[PDB]
Amino acid sequence: HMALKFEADRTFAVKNEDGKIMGYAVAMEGKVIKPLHVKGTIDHPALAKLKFTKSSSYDMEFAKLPTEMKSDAFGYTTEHPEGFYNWHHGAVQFSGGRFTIPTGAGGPGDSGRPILDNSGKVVAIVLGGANEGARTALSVVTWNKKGAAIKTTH
Repeated sequence: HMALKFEADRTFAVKNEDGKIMGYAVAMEGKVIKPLHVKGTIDHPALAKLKFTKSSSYDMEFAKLPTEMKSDAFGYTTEHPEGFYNWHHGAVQFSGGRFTIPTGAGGPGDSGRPILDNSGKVVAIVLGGANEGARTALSVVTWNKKGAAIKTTH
């Protein structure tokens, strides 16, 4: 058998030719999903071979996950009450209908990262951020109870 793995693979860097991280893709709900504007390749042997469907109106592109990758994907939840959430760089506020973070928590290369509740479900995917000074308001994709995509930008 090949070395035993002990962690689930579900967030993947997207890199240009130089190896610069341009953003992220996630495995979630049977798909690999990434922002369309995030340009480059996923350094994963199975994902890099997939043919992606573009949905430019949500700044999204996606493909069906390889079967062996399905069990390890994020779950999504439509429930996002006002409060605080989590991402790689710390707390993400949800208030007044917007996700915000402290300015400079992000970087240019963090597009495509998920925002998660405390149970570890994804509530949104980050597209970008508008710098408003102390706070940065995030542009995100969410999906409703019918599974319909929603892009919200500030």
